Amino acid sequence: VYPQPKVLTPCRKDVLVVTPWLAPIVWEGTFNIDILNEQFRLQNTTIGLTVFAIKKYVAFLKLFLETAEKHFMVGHRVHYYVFTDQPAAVPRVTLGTGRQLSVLEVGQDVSMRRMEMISGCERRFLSEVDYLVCVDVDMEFRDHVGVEILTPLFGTLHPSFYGSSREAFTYERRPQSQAYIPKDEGDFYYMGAFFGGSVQEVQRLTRACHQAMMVDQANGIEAVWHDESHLNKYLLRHKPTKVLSPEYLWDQQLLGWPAVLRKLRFTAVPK
Amino acid sequence: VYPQPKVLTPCRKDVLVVTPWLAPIVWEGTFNIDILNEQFRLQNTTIGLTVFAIKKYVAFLKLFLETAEKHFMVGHRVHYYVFTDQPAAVPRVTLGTGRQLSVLEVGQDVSMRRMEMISGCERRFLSEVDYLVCVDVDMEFRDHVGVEILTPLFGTLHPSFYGSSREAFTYERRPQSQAYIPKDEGDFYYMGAFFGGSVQEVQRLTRACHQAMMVDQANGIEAVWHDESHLNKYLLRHKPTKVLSPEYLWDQQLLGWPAVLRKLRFTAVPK
Ligand SMILES: O=c1ccn([C@@H]2O[C@H](COP(=O)(O)OP(=O)(O)O)[C@@H](O)[C@H]2O)c(=O)[nH]1
Ligand SMILES: O=c1ccn([C@@H]2O[C@H](COP(=O)(O)OP(=O)(O)O)[C@@H](O)[C@H]2O)c(=O)[nH]1
Ligand SMILES: OC[C@H]1O[C@@H](O)[C@H](O)[C@@H](O)[C@H]1O
Ligand SMILES: OC[C@H]1O[C@@H](O)[C@H](O)[C@@H](O)[C@H]1O
Ligand SMILES: [Mn+2]
Ligand SMILES: [Mn+2]
Repeated sequence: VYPQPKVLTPCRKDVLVVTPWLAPIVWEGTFNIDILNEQFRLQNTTIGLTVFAIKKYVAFLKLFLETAEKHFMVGHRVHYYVFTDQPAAVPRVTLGTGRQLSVLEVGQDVSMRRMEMISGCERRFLSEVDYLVCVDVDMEFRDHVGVEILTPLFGTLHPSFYGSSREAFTYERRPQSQAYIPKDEGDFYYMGAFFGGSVQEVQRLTRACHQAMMVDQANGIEAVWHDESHLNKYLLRHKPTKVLSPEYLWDQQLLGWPAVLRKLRFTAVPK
Repeated sequence: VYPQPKVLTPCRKDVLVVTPWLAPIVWEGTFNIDILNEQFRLQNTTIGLTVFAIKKYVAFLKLFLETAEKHFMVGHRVHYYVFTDQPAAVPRVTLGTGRQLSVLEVGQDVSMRRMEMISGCERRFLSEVDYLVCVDVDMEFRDHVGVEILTPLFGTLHPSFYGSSREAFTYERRPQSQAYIPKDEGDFYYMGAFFGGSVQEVQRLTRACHQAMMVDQANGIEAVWHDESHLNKYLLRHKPTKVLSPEYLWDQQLLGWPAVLRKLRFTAVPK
């Protein structure tokens, strides 16, 4: 038994909860997590979480993993993939049942080469997980981040730009660049710090983005916000099937806690 | 170029536009059809439309097909499947390009055996269409019914019950019946006159419903609203990925034209 949804009473009247191509925009009050959890557990869903911790960024892993254990996909199977140049620096964090961590040793370019890196690993991710979630490491989970986000392809609204008009969006504006988006085009401005989807869709996106960055390199141009520019051009042409609200990528220090955010789920750590 | 969606201005504030399991509820103002049409045309989508016209109900086919040609999936590939006991009575209606009609000659039970009938035809539908849409024939299209409805599995809100509480829903209430739903369970009350989805999901539903009706027959009980009872129990246990609003199944004679319905798309013909 759960509350009956009533078609003439919306739960959120303050925010857009569906995109114009009928992809849910994920806000607190839009979902009944008990239903979603059942649906995903019936498929024995496994969620992969990829995070890069190169050089000094290994310092962010303890809090990132500790808070993931508290809030990320709790109850579901989780496989953390930690890409690092320092395998011995990965903290040994105690994990809940059904949860595992692998350390993958790896060699503008650090942020940029993630797309490349997410796409060798190609067959390993396909056999091991159902979905892949790709996040920044300099973050902490503060509240529930669960199977509501899962879908073939998702992006996340950039917290600086969700109330803005498209002309303000910092898309790549040089036609020279594979990331180019004209001033009168564009749905949203997505942040590169949180995207994902099915393994197939994430491999497609990361391959596409990597292919497009190489083309730009071979043309002597670097998109303005780098991987995030290409991510935005990809998601314009291949629209995500869910969009996460800024509950899922916030910075309380810079932006506070507005009323429209009922929960602050995944937030920046000061650096 | 199209209007930018703005996350802090919802287009519909009056109605629920997403279910609690994050399936869009399809209302005018929720979708940009230009985006959707492009997405579906890139896949060369073919939509099958099944309709039964047995005995006197052949009289409803001319208006049904004529108005489908005006409003149903215009621009997309369409294959009408007309199940009838009178093949010579099917009117010869002129069709738009990319649209074809097949006549399938067939033998409470007429409405009920549709599930059976939709599921022989099994391999024929799989090769011929991407989606199947299953409707009543005693209807007319009055406005756009297009690719916004398409998804793996959909049902449609019954126009008598979209403002009601679940205790009022005329679900099967006898535990004896495969269609049984307890008084404190249930999301919506779906009408049997308009459902569909991918061919795989529709074959699964129709097979399930047929299997459940047989079990009831072998137990001496007939669910209260017959196929619609079983459809409602199926959709409770296997939640649809889109829900159509009552714009998609209405009766102006009985129910008028309320403000909450911006368009009346598919309506009952007086009989
Ligand atoms: O020296 C570095 C710089 C970046 N990163 C990774 O690349 C991500 C994006 O960079 P950063 O968080 O610095 O970008 P910002 O959020 O400030 O724009 C980081 O979270 C890390 O996962 C890293 O591991 N080592
Ligand atoms: O003699 C009949 C009775 C029913 N039907 C089909 O079964 C559907 C459902 O029946 P009906 O429309 O009578 O049900 P209602 O909408 O009144 O409940 C009809 O649209 C027809 O497609 C038919 O073809 N011949
Ligand atoms: O491109 C706009 C920029 O927004 C900043 O607020 C953010 O720190 C950058 O990483 C980039 O996303
Ligand atoms: O079960 C409730 C009933 O609602 C009636 O209004 C409709 O005519 C019936 O076909 C059935 O759907
Ligand atoms: Mn960061
Ligand atoms: Mn009817």
